[PDB]
Amino acid sequence: MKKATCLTDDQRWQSVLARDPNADGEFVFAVRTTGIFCRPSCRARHALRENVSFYANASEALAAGFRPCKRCQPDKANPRQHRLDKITHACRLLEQETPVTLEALADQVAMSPFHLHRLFKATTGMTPKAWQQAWRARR
DNA sequence: GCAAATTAAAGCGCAAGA
DNA sequence: TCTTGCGCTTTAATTTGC
Ligand SMILES: [Zn+2]
Repeated sequence: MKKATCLTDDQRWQSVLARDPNADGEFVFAVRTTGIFCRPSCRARHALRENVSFYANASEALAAGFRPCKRCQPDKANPRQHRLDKITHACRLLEQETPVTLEALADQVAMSPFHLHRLFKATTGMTPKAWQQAWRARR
């Protein structure tokens, strides 16, 4: 809602402060005071808008000569929901074959199949192996 | 200007329960 | 035999001071 020429940095900031996961991935915000640029929903802490600018992507911010927040850089912004769509597919595999399939996931994060469920809840937000079971019950 | 210290939050690991 | 909830720790970034 209310979008300037594809960069209402004014509300983008309202998104950065509002931690709107819907502006995450769409733009970043670079605080020159610290030389960092986070997503609109950074979970570490914040600096005034003053030294804060916005970028279409983290690479643009990365191009401003800033250090991407190790909290907002490794995780996914709007791409977050897309990586969560991938996990749902993980549910299919856990109900598609007979033996459960987490080996590719567990190896990717370096954790057991139960912790993969814990990740499914972390990203989805509140349902690890239970989200796997529900999806499988409706899929 | 440059640094250190603090606060905040997320997620991993552990446990217990069913 | 399998599962899920909760806690705590660690990580990270921000703020202020001189
Ligand atoms: Zn951040």
